[PDB]
Amino acid sequence: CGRTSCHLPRDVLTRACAYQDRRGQQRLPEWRDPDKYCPSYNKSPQSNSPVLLSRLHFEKDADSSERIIAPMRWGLVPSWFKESDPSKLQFNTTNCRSDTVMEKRSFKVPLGKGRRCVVLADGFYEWQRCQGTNQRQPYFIYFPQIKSPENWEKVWDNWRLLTMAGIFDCWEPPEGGDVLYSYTIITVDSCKGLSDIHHRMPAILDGEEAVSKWLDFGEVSTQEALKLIHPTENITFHAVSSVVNNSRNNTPECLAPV
DNA sequence: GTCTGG
DNA sequence: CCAGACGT
DNA sequence: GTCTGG
DNA sequence: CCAGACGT
Repeated sequence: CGRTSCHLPRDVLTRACAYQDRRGQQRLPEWRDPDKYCPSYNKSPQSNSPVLLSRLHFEKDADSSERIIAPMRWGLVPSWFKESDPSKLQFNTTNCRSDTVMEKRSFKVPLGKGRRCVVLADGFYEWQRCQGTNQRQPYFIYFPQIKSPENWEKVWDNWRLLTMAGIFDCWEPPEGGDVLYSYTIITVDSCKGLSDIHHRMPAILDGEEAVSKWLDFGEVSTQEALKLIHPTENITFHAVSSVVNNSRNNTPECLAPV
């Protein structure tokens, strides 16, 4: 799970993230670094994607059930990394297996500080391996949706964003600069629905109960939080063209059916 | 910064 | 103890 | 075969 | 994730 779509204009994304805090107040998440939001049909690791995180990570004495939305770097850069440039990292932090997460140096420390985030996406791409061919079929995978320029605009207004369990860390560049916020997406075993595409899938949080508990490092311990991490069958997909393959291709044809 | 392997 | 990794 | 850049 | 380089 090393590609996503996140193409929505920023205000349309923000209205799709309407939530209720613990007191039942209908809110929209507050932005940090909105200028780093770069919408694209074709997001790879080392790009920025919007994530939800608890207000309490940014504001002292905050309601931990309130939400911030911020761009973060896809590919976790641990706090301790010593080189000048994030891209010199000699290990893969695009994903984080759920089974091993407590034993992994890169993920344990930040998960232990409550650095739990929710990665937003239209949906994600997976490439299917088939016996005795090097050819790979790309699929676009997304939450079931409520079933022409008027058809398109209506669908994307009423789109249910995919909400994926992530962990994030903060890194002060040694040479100097703004603190880097970076995230990994947690993986689990694929469900029956997806098993013929790929043996591994992102940890999907299905519904506002699950999203809220994962965000709320105020009231919800790591042990309680890890119980939300599992496959889901509440998932659909269709085959897409080879246009997605090259990350430089940012167009609607990326997630168009064939 | 922390932890495993030697 | 220190060296060396730290991940999919 | 492996790794960086996108 | 895949594309594309891989060197003086």
